[PDB]
Amino acid sequence: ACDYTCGSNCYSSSDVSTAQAAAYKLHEDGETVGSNSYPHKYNNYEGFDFSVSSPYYEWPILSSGDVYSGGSPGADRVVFNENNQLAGVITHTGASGNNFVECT
Ligand SMILES: Nc1nc2c(ncn2[C@@H]2O[C@H](CO)[C@@H](O)[C@H]2OP(=O)(O)O)c(=O)[nH]1
Ligand SMILES: [Ca+2]
Repeated sequence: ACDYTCGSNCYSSSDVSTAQAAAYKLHEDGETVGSNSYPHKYNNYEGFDFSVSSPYYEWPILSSGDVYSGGSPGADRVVFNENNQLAGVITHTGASGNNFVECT
């Protein structure tokens, strides 16, 4: 079973922790990856009720199992905060335009 299901993509907690760890390191060092400059701030326009406090940052989580290193980010993202706490896992899949819905 999946801990997080984003459309057809299935993720486990370990997939999320690995992705998040790489993103937080880049965040602490002030470095970015890709044309969209990940990780970058997630404004939470959707108004998701996260358990952890703002500010939030987003990083792509890939169905391939590899950690993002540039190129297409896919539709899935891991959202984390300043204290490296997982806020949630979201996706463009099943959401209109460039909006987001939570992964179940
Ligand atoms: N829908 C949405 N997009 C956001 C938010 N914060 C940042 N973005 C980014 O804003 C732009 C327009 O939606 C996109 O670059 C999207 O990023 P990603 O595609 O990199 O996730 C947010 O809270 N909601
Ligand atoms: Ca996996």
